[PDB]
Amino acid sequence: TGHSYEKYNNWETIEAWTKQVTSENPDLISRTAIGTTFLGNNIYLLKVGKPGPNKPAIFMDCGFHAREWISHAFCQWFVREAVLTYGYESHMTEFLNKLDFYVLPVLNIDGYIYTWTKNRMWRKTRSTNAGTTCIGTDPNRNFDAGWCTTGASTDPCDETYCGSAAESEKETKALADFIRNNLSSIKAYLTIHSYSQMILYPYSYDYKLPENNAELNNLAKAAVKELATLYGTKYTYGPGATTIYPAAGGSDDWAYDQGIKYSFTFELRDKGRYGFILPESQIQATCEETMLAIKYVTNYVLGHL
Ligand SMILES: N=C(N)NCCC[C@@H](CS)C(=O)O
Ligand SMILES: [Zn+2]
Repeated sequence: TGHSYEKYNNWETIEAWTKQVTSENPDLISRTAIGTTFLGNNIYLLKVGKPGPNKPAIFMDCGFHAREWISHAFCQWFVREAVLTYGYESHMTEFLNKLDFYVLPVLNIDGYIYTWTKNRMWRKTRSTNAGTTCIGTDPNRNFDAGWCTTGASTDPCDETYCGSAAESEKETKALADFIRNNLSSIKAYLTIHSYSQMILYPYSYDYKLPENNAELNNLAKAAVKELATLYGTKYTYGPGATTIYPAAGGSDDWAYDQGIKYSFTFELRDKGRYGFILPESQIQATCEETMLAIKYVTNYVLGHL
């Protein structure tokens, strides 16, 4: 149960960490719970930044999908960076002074626990479905964004089950509720996944392009260029539908249609050699190169308020 930033931490460890990282950095981090999972675990959200009046924000979550462990790991890496370098690195000091970073460590907690206890390749939530023994809904097929129209299944037994309705899951409802209650401050939405090495932007539920697809393409292009500067990691980018595959009900598409103009989905390492079982030995390298990308986007948004 001892936390490590170069190891994958189980939920009890991550929860302890949310509490300890908050208590040690009261001037930079505040922790709240935005809801509970189907199984009663607390959905924590850390608010990172120097508190001030009416601050704009960037919202980032990890752990939508249970088996994408490098995702969870990144949210934690991000937080330590914020606090070790505030006051020393000009950009991060500038980011933290100017905006508030909403970091949601793990969205799908019940599923994360399941990958640690029974099935390592579990992806969905762990809720029950009526009329079947099959368990779970794909949280990224559960948002109101052309809900269940494409790239989603209506069968609970499938890995891409879209749910009984949009926001049927307490976790997606909770996340959606928080974003809706904070539209005014939230300027960018970032949702961390794995794997494939890509940076996607709207839309995935459709082949139609967002109004600012030109900017998002340039932004994404610059961010991947940035990421590649550390270890040469090659990422592709573009609108989801055409870049990865069409898939309805994703949070990135939903957030974008809420008014949040900078909405990106990051698909971290690797390209399929280890897939979801990305070794711990790649945690720092992955997190380090990903920081550059997130920071690039952060500077851009700040400079485009
Ligand atoms: N498809 C959307 N809406 N956004 C990009 C996410 C693709 C993928 C992540 S594991 C998935 O959720 O299947
Ligand atoms: Zn995913």
